[PDB]
Parts: sequence; structure tokens; C-alpha cells
Amino acid sequence: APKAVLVGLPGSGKSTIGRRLAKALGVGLLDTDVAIEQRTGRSIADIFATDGEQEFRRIEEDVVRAALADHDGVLSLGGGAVTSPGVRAALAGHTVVYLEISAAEGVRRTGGNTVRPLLAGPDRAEKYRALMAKRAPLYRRVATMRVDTNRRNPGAVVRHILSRLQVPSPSEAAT
Ligand SMILES: [Cl-]
Repeated sequence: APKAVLVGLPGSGKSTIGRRLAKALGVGLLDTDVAIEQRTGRSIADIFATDGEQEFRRIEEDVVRAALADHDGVLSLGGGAVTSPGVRAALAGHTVVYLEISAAEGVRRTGGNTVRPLLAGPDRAEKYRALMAKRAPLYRRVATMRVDTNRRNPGAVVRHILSRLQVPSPSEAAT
């Protein structure tokens, strides 16, 4: 079972924190979005377009269940997995770390390298705030560890998580 399943919105630093965390623990990193493409031979977009959302969500659910069963390291969950009731069921009992950010932090962090994001018009930011309103409540439901990642460096976020994922040395009996 994973040492940690990471969840959060775009902008939360999920990819960089996942890698860093796996590095510090010395464990494997498995990303469910990448795993779906590796198991199907098709892009996320292709599956959506041709089989439809519900079927994408069944395929993802299967992948996530397998990963929770078989992976021992860090599991980075794709952004919409938690909309699936079966995913939220399958997560129960696991260690689930929610990289929590505000709507405003997220907007700022997903603007890219352009210097004047407001000039492209409000639609991208509006769609981002909508997503957060739909996903955030689901992430708070499934979390076992919430981590405030607003204006914190990824290094400090990794330390925070490691301080709360400690494993005692085994007893002589255990050995
Ligand atoms: Cl680190």
C-alpha cells in the first residue's frame, strides 16, 4: 500500500512534491494519468473523445485500485479521480496527503510564464475557480493529512510530510 497518496489541484505542486517526497523516502513514484496511458496505449484526450468520460473514469478507477493494492511508494492521483465514488471508497484506509491551496494562490500559480495573465481575459481563471469549488470538498473528505502549501517552498512541504510519515525501528520480535 502506498506510503502516501498525493492529491490536490493544479498549482498545488503535486508533481514536484511527489518526486521530491519519493526521492527523500527512497521509494517509487507512480502517476495514475501516466499509468492509464501506459496500460491503454492511448492518450487521455483520445480516450475521453472516443469512449467518453464515464468509460475513462472506469479505466482510471481500475488503475487506481491496482496501484493502491500493489504500489509501496508515492502514488500521485490524477485530478478528477476523486469524482469517482469508487475511488473515494478505494482510498479509505490509505494515507492520503492533500496539498491544500486557496483559489487565489492556484490562479496565480497556473498562469504560466506570461507577465500579464489578466490580459488574456477572465475565462481560464474562472474555469480554474469552478474546478477548485467542485474538487476541494472531495479532497478534504478523502484526506488523512492536509497540508497548507500556500506560499511555502516545496522543500518545506516535503519536510512537513516526512515529519508525519515516520516509521519506528522494528522490534527484535519483528526482525
Ligand atoms: Cl526535499
